[PDB]
Order: sequence, then structure tokens, then C-alpha cells
Amino acid sequence: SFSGVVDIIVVRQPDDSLKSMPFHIRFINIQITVNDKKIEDVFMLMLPEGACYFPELNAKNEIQKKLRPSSAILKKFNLKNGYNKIQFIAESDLQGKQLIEGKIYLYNYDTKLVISDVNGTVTKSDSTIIGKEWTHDDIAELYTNIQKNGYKMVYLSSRPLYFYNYTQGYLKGIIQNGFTMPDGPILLSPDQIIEFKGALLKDLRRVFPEEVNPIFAGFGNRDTDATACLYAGVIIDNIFIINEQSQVEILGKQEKSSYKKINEKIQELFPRLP
Repeated sequence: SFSGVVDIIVVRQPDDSLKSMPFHIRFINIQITVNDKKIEDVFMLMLPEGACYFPELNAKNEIQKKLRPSSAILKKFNLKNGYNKIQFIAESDLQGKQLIEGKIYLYNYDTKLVISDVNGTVTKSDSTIIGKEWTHDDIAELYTNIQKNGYKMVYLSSRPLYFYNYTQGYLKGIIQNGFTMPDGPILLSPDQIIEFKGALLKDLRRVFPEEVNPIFAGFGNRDTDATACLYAGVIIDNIFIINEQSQVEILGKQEKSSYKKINEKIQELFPRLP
């Protein structure tokens, strides 16, 4: 079974509160350290099946099992903008101290995200693996240049949770002509953590305030990817769908292209943010 933490996304609101996506962690009290500092007065508990949660009282004074911590708890993390190291430490009287490590990202309310499917969109095709999946040409250079203009790449996986750590290793090992894949969270479809892609992106959209549109563009390889992005606030002009021949359709302009050509027009399609 899985041991680790799905990448966590936290967003600072314009009133300075914090909202986050659900914490999915798997290995009794659980303590937290962020950027190698122990966080005081924060703890999680664990269900029999191994999933962990934040205990929170409801108005009837019953303990509710929350995956989304309150803003006050999140403020105690002292998160920095961007990537942060997070470790969860489960203490058991029978099995001792157990530690898992993951990634927690802090964005601002005006941060702009660019979504990328992994399988079929990064890999060329959509249980026995060695990490040698072929990668579409030129995708690392393009995504690098998107990130350099101020956007944040967010990766999406629909593979089972057993493959999550493998997917992270696969993306961080890609090297194309010296270019690498920009670091960013890998979100996991909630069906794999026991219409799902569209529910996930709407969840992500909703940790940002309603008066901004945080998801700027999306890269996919199926028509269902396009629908998921549209209903999460991406304009059709900014949805890119690639096929197994590495031909990219820019849906809005009904244009055919490629990662290489999109990269040529990077300042047109992904203009630099201030």
C-alpha cells in the first residue's frame, strides 16, 4: 500500500486568510514539520484504513474529520510562497515513530496556473513500468518558458495512488536538450484516493476567490480534458489537445500546432505576467 503525501496546494486570500486543497496522506498522533521546523499546536489523527485527518469540532460539539485544515492551523505552518517541505510524523506505542515526506505549495490569490495532464500529454501514450515512458518532444522547453513568464505549472494524474511516487520521479527525471520539467504540484483525481477530473479542477479553482480566474490554460490529450478545463474557468482559446502523433490542436483557434511551434509563439500565447 501507499506511503506518502499527495502534493498540497494552499492559497492566500486577499483578506490574508488561507485556504487549501484536501490533505491526502497515508502511512496514534501525527505531528507536522514544515521546512524542517516543528509546528506547535497542530496535530492530525488516523482512521483504521490509514487515512489521516484534522479533528475539528462542529456546532453540536462533535468531532468532525476534516481533510481541509482551518486557516488558523495553516497560518501556523509559516509557509513561504512556492514550494515548501512538509513531513508528517506518526507516533505509535507499538510501531514507534514513522515519518513521511511531501510537498506543500503556497500561491497568492492572483497566481495564474497552467494545468497539464501527464499521461498522453507529457508521455506519448495514455502496472509493469521502469520509468522509460517516451515523452513528447519539446515539452520541457515549452513548460520551462511558461514558468519563466510567471505562470505555475500544475500536473494532473489519473493513475492509481500506487503510481503517484513513480509519476513524481518520472517528471523530475525528464531532460530534453538540457531542459527539464518545471517543479510543480501533481494533483491526483479523487477517484484514486478512496467527471472526476472536472470535480478536481473545480475544487482547485474554488480555493481561489470567485472574482479572479486562476486557471489560465490547460494541456490535455482527450476531448474530456477540454470539457474539464472549460467548466473550471479556462477559456477555449487556451486549451491545447495533443494526439499520439504529437500534433497539438489549439481548440479556440481550431489551429494545428506542436509544442515546438507553441514555444515559438510563447509571448503571444503565454504573455509575461508582471
